[PDB]
Amino acid sequence: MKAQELGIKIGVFKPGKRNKITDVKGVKVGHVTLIKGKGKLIPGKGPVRTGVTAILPHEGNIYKEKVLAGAFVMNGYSKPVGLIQLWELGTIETPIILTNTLSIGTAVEGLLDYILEENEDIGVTTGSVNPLVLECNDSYLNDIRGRHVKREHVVEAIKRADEDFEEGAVGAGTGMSAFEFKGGIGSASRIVEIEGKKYTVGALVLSNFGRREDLTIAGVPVGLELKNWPGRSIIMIIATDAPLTGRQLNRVAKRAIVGLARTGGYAYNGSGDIAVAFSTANRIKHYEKEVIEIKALPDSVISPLFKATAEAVEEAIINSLLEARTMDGRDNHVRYALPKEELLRIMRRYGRL
Amino acid sequence: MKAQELGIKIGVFKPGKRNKITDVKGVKVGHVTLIKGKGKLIPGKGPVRTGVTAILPHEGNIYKEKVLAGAFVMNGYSKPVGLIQLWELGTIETPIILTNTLSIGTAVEGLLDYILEENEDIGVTTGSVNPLVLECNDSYLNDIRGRHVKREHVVEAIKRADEDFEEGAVGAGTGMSAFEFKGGIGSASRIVEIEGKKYTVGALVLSNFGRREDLTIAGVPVGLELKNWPGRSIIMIIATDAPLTGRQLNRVAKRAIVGLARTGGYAYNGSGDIAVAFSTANRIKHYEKEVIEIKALPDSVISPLFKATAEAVEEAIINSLLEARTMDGRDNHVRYALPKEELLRIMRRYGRL
Amino acid sequence: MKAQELGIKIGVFKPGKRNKITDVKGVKVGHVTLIKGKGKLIPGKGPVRTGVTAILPHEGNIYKEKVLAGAFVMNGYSKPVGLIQLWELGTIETPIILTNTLSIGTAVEGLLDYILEENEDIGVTTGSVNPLVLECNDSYLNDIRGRHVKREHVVEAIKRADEDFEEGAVGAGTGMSAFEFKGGIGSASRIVEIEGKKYTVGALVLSNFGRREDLTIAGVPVGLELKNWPGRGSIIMIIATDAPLTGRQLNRVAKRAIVGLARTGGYAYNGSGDIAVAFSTANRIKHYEKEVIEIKALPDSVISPLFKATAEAVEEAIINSLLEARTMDGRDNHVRYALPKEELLRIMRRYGRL
Amino acid sequence: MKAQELGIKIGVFKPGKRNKITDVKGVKVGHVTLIKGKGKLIPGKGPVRTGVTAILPHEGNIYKEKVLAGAFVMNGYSKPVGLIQLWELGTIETPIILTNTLSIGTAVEGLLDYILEENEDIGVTTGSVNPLVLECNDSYLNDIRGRHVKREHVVEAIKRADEDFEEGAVGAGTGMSAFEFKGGIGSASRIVEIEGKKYTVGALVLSNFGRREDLTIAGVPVGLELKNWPGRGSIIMIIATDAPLTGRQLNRVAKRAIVGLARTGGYAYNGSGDIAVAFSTANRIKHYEKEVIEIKALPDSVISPLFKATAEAVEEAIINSLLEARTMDGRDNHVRYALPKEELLRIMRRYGR
Ligand SMILES: [Cl-]
Ligand SMILES: [Cl-]
Ligand SMILES: [Cl-]
Ligand SMILES: [Cl-]
Repeated sequence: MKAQELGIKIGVFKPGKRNKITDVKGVKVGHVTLIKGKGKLIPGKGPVRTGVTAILPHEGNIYKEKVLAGAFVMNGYSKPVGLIQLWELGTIETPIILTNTLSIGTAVEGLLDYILEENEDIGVTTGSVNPLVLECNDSYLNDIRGRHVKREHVVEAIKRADEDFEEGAVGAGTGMSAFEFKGGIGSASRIVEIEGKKYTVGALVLSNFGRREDLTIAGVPVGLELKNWPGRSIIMIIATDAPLTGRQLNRVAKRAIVGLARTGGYAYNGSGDIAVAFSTANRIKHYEKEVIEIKALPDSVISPLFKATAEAVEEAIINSLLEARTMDGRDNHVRYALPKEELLRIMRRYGRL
Repeated sequence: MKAQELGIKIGVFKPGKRNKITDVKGVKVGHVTLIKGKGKLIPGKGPVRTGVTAILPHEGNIYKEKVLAGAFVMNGYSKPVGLIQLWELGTIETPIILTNTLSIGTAVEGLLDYILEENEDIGVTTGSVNPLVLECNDSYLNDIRGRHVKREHVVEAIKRADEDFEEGAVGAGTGMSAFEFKGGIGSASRIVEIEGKKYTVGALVLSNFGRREDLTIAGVPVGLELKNWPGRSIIMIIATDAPLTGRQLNRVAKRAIVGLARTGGYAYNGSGDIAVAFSTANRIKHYEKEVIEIKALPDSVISPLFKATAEAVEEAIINSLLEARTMDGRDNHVRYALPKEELLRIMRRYGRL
Repeated sequence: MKAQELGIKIGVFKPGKRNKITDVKGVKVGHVTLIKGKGKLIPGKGPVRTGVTAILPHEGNIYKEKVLAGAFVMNGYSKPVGLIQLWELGTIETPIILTNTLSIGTAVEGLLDYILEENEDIGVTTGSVNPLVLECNDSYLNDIRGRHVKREHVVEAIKRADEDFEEGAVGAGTGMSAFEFKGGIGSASRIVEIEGKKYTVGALVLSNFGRREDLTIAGVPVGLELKNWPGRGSIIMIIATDAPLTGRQLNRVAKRAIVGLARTGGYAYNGSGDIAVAFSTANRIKHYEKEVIEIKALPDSVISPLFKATAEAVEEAIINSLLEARTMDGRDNHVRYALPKEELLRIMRRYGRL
Repeated sequence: MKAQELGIKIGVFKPGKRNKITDVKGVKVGHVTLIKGKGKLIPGKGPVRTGVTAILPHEGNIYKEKVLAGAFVMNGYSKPVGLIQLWELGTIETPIILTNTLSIGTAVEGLLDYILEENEDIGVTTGSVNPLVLECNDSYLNDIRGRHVKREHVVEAIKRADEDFEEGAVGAGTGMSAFEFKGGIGSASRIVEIEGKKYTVGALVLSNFGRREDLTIAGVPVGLELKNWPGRGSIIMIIATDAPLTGRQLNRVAKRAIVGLARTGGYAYNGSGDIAVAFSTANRIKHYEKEVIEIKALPDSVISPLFKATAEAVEEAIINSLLEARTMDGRDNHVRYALPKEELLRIMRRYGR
């Protein structure tokens, strides 16, 4: 299942009750999984191995009630939508959508179907809207040229978002590959106490990176040890309830790369590594016109959040592997789930259980 | 009718043959205009006042033969698609599409339709593709909530790209507003001689910014003079044949803001001002594995290009006004074309012309 | 003097009482001018035409009580000191120092002299300090290789800082050139009302850029009209405001300064170090703060007036740097003449603008 | 000794002959170590524990013959000089100097003493010069307030620059602390073959970060294993390579340096000044060049090996800075022990290493 149930300890901070990004009160996650067909690749028909994942900053109208946010592009061989305004205004005003590289257009169409329905004032009595869509390429297993994600799928994922969500090869992670093993959706969280108050840092990742040899789990070179085992980009979403300004949240997003690096993420040329981070502490009203007060921790005290963020991403990445199920896709390509029995053998070998 | 016609001098460099971005050998522009209905607004129905404009770096295959590119975001209240990879790899691998803010999704779909058709390897034997889509909000005259742009329109605009192209309220500029006058597409070019060699700098703009009183034409406060005339963001595309690296083209893109400002562009909070610059000098092969030789001017001699960029952008913005025609739209809104007759009296009144 | 007293109107917002960056209550400016020698250049000796200019965000301890700040590099052919931390932490914790390109090291030394004197805990019980120094190249008139600026000059400039301050060829502006006329220090301010509240936007510029023919004053190509005026042969913009704004917002404000620059004929040529630094006096950040703080800040949807006021203050500030500059000779008998004001009135009149 | 020879294997790429940044031919490194006094801290007097370290891109005039370069700021709690021009022009035109935070002004004076002496035209017939200076805070062991570094020390460090240089507590690393052990200069190199051609990637670090328990060596939690080990109580990474690359590409390589940092337990806490500077010796840019030049550059699609190698070089270099450091006492009788070699080899073996 997850790292802890296998005796694998990542970091020093304790996890949240769910040990998921939803440990941040109000955060919701929904999926729509699309699996169909088997065999030779039939460009435009299948096999289909993809889906949609939605992340909701909170339970209400994200456009009317925005949240401060930040983001960092470790390597831009990615096709994200909406980061420019996010950086300019420091806010997120729509649910966060994740899907495959060739379905971002479709995703935007679906995300808008949802947004416009919730806000009929957009484009008439008020301004436009900044849909936020990020992705990963699931071409190894999925008929990506087919663009099998439908606009209704995006609305469905949003409406399905809940506190508890499945991990592994579901939603946007359905046909993803990592370390030449089955990748996908992974999640984890951490609790930290700063000047008396307890804050939560959650992480949800869409893993689809690394060569088999790069895999590093709790410092153990499992990847190298699994060199010839059969079967032969990443979006990191960070959420926290700690009060932070948009500038600070860009700092937070950078730290996600620390957890990425520790699992063997080298950010090769073609790996779209991007991190988005937001806080639920300050809600920005779309129509506000008077001076406001933004609650924020002084930078001198947020180091714990920086570390917890690295820890969260690192385990989240590992969890996407531990939760993934073996899978076959286009052209009979197969991606086996990281072999858990062999993994335990290796962890004990390097005395780390 | 353009600046020259009225006898208005902008800058000191001479224009190109056509005085259009297409003066840069190989560059082509195509439009698709959507006009329909009138009267009160009927969301999802009309009146319709929008379209699509496409800019092709060269007449070949853009994905297979990429061109170095740079870009600058003056104010990010914009929803551009594809800038992250552009900055990361310093290249543009698809035609450039412009349209309205709420149709970027559809634009992506339409662009992918064309791209996938031209490249069968994408998503099968090679990686994905980074569609480049920029936009401006035409809500004042257009039923933007209706998303009347269709994916076929994108493909059509591309197939229509030609050396010669219309300006004013066409393509993406169909329903645009500028200085509370009719805005839209505007273009211009300049020739510069650097160390014996002649280079061309072209600019195409999609004007949709400024208050009435902001308008500055060749230094004259035209906006203030016509403050009482009835009718009460911007994308700048820069092209050149001068050899430049991706870093240098980021610099070039910034210089376009010099021209924007001179016409009275202040980059208000809600104005999405973005500039993208590319060179036709170096062709980057998608499948290249051998060391290459990138041709580039030393930075100490490119100041003329920085200037020419500002000039073309400034005149292009003015041209979009001079080439626009009066038009009515949703809720009976109307944008008058800048009265050229009155303009002349004002110019002459300020010692100009 | 200033554009106002000449009838030259720039922008639509009204200026502050003094029409200087110090109209932002608490802000202070001090100068140290170095002029000596004449004739042939004797590298290391003179002629000397340089100086130092200090800008204090407020009147107390800037390190212990920081101000939120932002900045934008239009063209990085510049050697600024202190911007990386400004961007990372969003704050300014030292007075702002301007001087010539090759004196930045000396400026840092002097600035630290002042700072360590005022804070004995630095380097012992607390962290270090991020000195903020910016510059322009005055080589055309100054023996820049000689590094005539002395560390004490930096401390002096800081202790001379106050509300009233001279403009033109003084302090860091002493040996600068702009549009092939004498350049230097220029300043101006604008008042704006946002949601029933008055806010001031002030600007101080160190002009040292432009070709003679680029000069644009209130839309009039004053540069071309004065093509043949004798003397033929880089810029830092400091923005201050009392409006509450976060670091991110102050980076936005910094960018708007370029609009004003462009309007006077600034094209940011290859070798022109064009940089803008913006800060607010509305939110003071205590060095040792540990409790959650409340940052006062205007919603982005209502700050466009500040963007315009910024561009305005910068545009006039640049012109004032020319109007306030007095003719000056320098190394190798090089000379830059002050923009002829009576001539300027004539040109403005010919274009029906006065 | 260094890691490689101790038997500690980091990464999968082989190291250069010296396993130092100078394996990139032409690069040199010089130090000036200042050690004086002991006991209680007498501000401005001592004890002195600091110095200067100079890195030369090549053997000639760096100003007249510049090298292309890039840089990345992981966390800006640093006071670097020269990065703005580096990013704008993509070049380095002076030797690189490292010293303590409060000595940056002195380093500028010193570096300028050297440059102006070697370049008589600067400030007279040509432009100015961009001094490159970076730093770390050695206040725990050194009387930093005293600014004991003198301008002559800088000129000296530059002239002592050699292929063979000492590591550990020398030069700018003299008084540095890492993981609450002795820190300082560390270096390593990796050789990678790309398209039948071998390139070298070297790295020199100045370590001054991390809490005891953060220490990660070859994936082993040595930090936690030495939690209660005595002596309890930022980082600049310099990357060099002979691979041909543009400024943009070198900014990318600079970023990869953080991967190695993270893997040793670098979390970039709030007050940690973590910065990477990368340059190539492949292309020299003539100061007075006025004609179209040809930049030799490797296509991005084939540079991933350099990205991983950069990660490895930094990771091992950080470790070598610890292995080469010697125990030291300083101001206020503070002491920093060198990582216990025998105990470390013991801990490693205890984890199958
Ligand atoms: Cl913010
Ligand atoms: Cl490039
Ligand atoms: Cl902030
Ligand atoms: Cl370059």
